[PDB]
Amino acid sequence: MNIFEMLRIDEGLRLKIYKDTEGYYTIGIGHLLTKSPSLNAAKSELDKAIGRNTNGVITKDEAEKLFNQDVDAAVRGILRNAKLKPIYDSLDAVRRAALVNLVFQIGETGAAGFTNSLRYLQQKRWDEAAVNFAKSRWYNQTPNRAKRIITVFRTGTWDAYKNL
Ligand SMILES: [Cl-]
Ligand SMILES: [Cl-]
Ligand SMILES: [K+]
Repeated sequence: MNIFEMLRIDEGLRLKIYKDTEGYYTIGIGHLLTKSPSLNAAKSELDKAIGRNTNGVITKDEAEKLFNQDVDAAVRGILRNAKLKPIYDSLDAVRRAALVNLVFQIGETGAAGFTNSLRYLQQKRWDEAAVNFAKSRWYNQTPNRAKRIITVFRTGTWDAYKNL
């Protein structure tokens, strides 16, 4: 198990433009195209992203290319965010992956907004962090996924992704 396999489990893989849990145009492995309700606008972002005139459908290889970029970007951003870097540095590799996952899903801003939960993580108060994380729109809108992430933050093990 690793960040790529983990996010591949959580985001799935679709080669045609689809809408994410929030209703936004996405493709590949959770690659958000735009928040716009315009399909054309999403298609234009996709073409820009891939570098070719696509027609809304991409190859697996292309999808993975975007995904690698996305993961890398998620990590890069964590490292440039003063609210998150210290948390990230304080964690072991498995818990860091959970944090990357969260940021990939909700964005840096959204993630850095979990100030109190992050602080408990920093203090290594596992169970308390877990309880706290659940008190959020994030958890309520995507409870299955949030549960998984939370268990990883709580235990520092990949058990929750074992079997998916
Ligand atoms: Cl991009
Ligand atoms: Cl979910
Ligand atoms: K998805």
